[PDB]
Amino acid sequence: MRVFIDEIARHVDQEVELRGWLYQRRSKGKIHFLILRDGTGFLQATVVQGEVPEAVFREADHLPQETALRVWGRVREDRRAPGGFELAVRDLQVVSRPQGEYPIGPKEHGIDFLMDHRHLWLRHRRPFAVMRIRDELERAIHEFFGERGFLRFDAPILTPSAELFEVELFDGEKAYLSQSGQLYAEAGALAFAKVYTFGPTFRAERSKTRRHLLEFWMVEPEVAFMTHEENMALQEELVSFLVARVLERRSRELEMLGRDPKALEPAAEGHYPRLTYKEAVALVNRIAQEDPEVPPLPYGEDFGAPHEAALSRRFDRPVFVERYPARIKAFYMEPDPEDPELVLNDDLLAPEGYGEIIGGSQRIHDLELLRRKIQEFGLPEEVYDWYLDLRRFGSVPHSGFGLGLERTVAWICGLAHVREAIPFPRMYTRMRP
Amino acid sequence: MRVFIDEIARHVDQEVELRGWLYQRRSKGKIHFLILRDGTGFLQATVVQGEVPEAVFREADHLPQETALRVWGRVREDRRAPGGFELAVRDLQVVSRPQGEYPIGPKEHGIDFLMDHRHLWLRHRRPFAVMRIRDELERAIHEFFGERGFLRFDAPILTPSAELFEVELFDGEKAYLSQSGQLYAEAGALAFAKVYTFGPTFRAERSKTRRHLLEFWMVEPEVAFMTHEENMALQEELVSFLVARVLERRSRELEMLGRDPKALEPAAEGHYPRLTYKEAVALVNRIAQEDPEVPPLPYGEDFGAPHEAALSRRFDRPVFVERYPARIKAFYMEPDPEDPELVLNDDLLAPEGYGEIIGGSQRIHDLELLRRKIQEFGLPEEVYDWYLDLRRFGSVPHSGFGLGLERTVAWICGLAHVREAIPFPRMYTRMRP
Ligand SMILES: Nc1ncnc2c1ncn2[C@@H]1O[C@H](COP(=O)(O)OP(=O)(O)OP(=O)(O)O)[C@@H](O)[C@H]1O
Ligand SMILES: Nc1ncnc2c1ncn2[C@@H]1O[C@H](COP(=O)(O)OP(=O)(O)OP(=O)(O)O)[C@@H](O)[C@H]1O
Ligand SMILES: [Mg+2]
Ligand SMILES: [Mg+2]
Ligand SMILES: [Mg+2]
Ligand SMILES: [Mg+2]
Ligand SMILES: [Mg+2]
Ligand SMILES: [Mg+2]
Repeated sequence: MRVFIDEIARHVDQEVELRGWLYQRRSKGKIHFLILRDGTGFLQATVVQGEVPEAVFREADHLPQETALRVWGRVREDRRAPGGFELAVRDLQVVSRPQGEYPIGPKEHGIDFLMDHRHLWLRHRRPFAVMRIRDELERAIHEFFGERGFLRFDAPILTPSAELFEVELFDGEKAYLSQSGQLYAEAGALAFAKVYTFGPTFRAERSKTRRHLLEFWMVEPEVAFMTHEENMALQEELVSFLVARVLERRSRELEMLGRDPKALEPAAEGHYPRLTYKEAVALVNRIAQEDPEVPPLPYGEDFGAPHEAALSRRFDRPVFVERYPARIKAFYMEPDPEDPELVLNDDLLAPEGYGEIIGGSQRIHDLELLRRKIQEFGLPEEVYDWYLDLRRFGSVPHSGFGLGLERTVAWICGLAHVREAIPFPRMYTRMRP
Repeated sequence: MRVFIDEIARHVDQEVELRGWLYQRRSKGKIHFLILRDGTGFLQATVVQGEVPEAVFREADHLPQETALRVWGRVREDRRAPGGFELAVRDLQVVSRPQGEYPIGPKEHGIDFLMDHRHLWLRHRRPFAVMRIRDELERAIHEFFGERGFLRFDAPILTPSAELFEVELFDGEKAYLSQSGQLYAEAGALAFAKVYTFGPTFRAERSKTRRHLLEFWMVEPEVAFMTHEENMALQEELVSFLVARVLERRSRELEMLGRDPKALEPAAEGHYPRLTYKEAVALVNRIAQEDPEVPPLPYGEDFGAPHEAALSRRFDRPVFVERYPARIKAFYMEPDPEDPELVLNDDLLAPEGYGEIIGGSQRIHDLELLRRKIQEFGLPEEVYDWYLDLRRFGSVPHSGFGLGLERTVAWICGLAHVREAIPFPRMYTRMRP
């Protein structure tokens, strides 16, 4: 029967067919050591002279990289093979040979070259591991919220009015690409108690930093009656579950990426530290004095990326920063009962310098307060009228957050740039392939 | 403990708290019959005079629609209540009262009014059922492909070049909203054997028909080494599994929509009929003679919606139509070995007049043939060069399809328009809220 390398350990000492591509070849006299990939993994396949037909052994002697082929053989249990298993080849059929030199040969390639050839580079071991860890998280997120009784609520991408990317529609009229679905999620929250969006979002960010895409995916849970304290608990619950799931089921992928499991274990176990904005600023300024490279943060200013980086390295797991000043936050955020100047909001910083992976807050449930803050921020009340209906009719305290998938993937996989954490990234100077 | 109506049957004869909104009130002398919604369902809650405080019984006597409230009480097991359970109220706390008349009152509303107030209308029973059946399918799709060992492969939305919606990027440069991710999925297929995208797609369709959105979601599986015959089998496997899952777990939702389960049962059981384009055209022309309202289809012309509608009503479950003429299909489709004029492609038509829910084909794996067809269709070879790399390096026969989520939801829920099958639809004359 045809099998995948994924489940090769099941079919020990058994006749199997593999369908895939030649990744690596090493012909030593009267034996070929192939490395096959079938899209589910990488496996050693030996073609010994005598055990195969001579016509087979000739093709295998001059068989280039990314040769599509079908392979028949018995699965041995070799201790000194990758993964602890190999295939003893009995017959081989070539399906396709490369037209030209395969661009991603056995050389050091620059990131630009690799990203230009991303459609091929995805076939290789490191991207392979990343996209599998990405898949694991996408499934895990669904299971997580599914069992909690949350309802997936796809927010719209095309948004009527309002930097943002604008879309030319019909007869001159224009729409904009969603930067966040939270406003719609709030409608869904009052409709279905506990919801979450899970679609793409688009920010026209001129940055070319290691944590910004023009196009990325954001999981945005929103729950009715849920408070700021509960918001952070749910955030902790999600991120710790996700990291645990990767450690449990994608340890082989982590190893391929050279990622130390012990870096992630604490994140999986929860008990995330909690700072206030005030305490966090103090700690940053304390670090800033110790290390001149870490810049200081004047109280009232927002956290730049180097502030978050330095702050996150002081802990072994994600850290919450809560209760920022109202003046540097969004209009919809509920103010702190004790301190009018603060808002009940939180960011979760991943460790090892990765910084913000989640951003959330409690939302205003009072009609006149929200109405008052709309004008204070100098926003047109017309465009947020449907948003105000959520305060006019059946208003309740509610909270939510947005989890960046690419950020979380980058952190968990230990990547240098978020672009590597999505099949085909879209940045300022990168729109291809 | 606080509970949801979702799981009310678990907490029989037990003290529970509910948090939600008042949907319906009926005050008959010395007893109030409330219908509560908490976002997970609808439950009867009785407020009898004597069993509650007098101050409570006063508020309940004049308590409008969409009053946010908290309710304490014991869950009785009343045979003559909705769902077979109710709540005997012991205490009640008002959280919020509507500012103004609730727009969606107990009147017949036009679809335009309802869609204008979609952010509120989602709270109501019929949309509630639709979005839950939508959620079920989104989870089910993930489970389906997850257990088959497929890898979710998010294709890009922003696409570099070439009716599409164009996006203004930076400094004059422009991109386009993806109409399909299949080209990228094919890259993922050769990278990961078996993949599927599950993101939004955008078509600038000037139609205002019951089955067209400007923005909708498409599940696009793609598998390496998979043939046209296997493609249809997988399509059958998916759609029959999804319909079965809805019958199994969302029968209560179907009942709320007034959807006859017996309409769907055959679709869940598989054994889908398979017509050729030729046979399908014959059958349409046979119907066309019988019924003057059904238009005829000259061989060679593409299927219009009324053709598909009439064809689909002649079967009790989805029907495959395969092997259309090459001249009216896309360049990437693999030609039929037997008949050069035909291509190995298929559409799956849902019954009851719903028509196409899936569209797929086998793909060309020969470099020169694909190169030849690119120029025949008059397409720039420059922009499809990365696509051609998939034929240059490690080419294999491969197939895939695209399943429209909103179409499938509309069919299963028995809706008159696809706009009702997505939280916030986007059509020609509909971009709000
Ligand atoms: N351009 C982007 N690329 C990738 N992920 C992003 C991007 N912008 C935001 N995110 C992710 O989405 C989450 C929620 O978005 P939010 O609006 O809170 O971010 P933000 O504060 O604007 O992020 P930053 O300040 O880092 O740009 C963030 O915590 C982050 O993980
Ligand atoms: N505008 C749309 N809104 C919602 N679903 C759509 C839309 N266009 C296509 N789909 C869905 O996506 C699937 C794959 O798209 P495909 O390009 O094959 O369809 P199509 O030929 O454009 O269909 P039609 O002729 O009905 O518009 C279809 O089978 C359908 O279920
Ligand atoms: Mg930002
Ligand atoms: Mg920030
Ligand atoms: Mg933030
Ligand atoms: Mg179309
Ligand atoms: Mg069609
Ligand atoms: Mg089609």
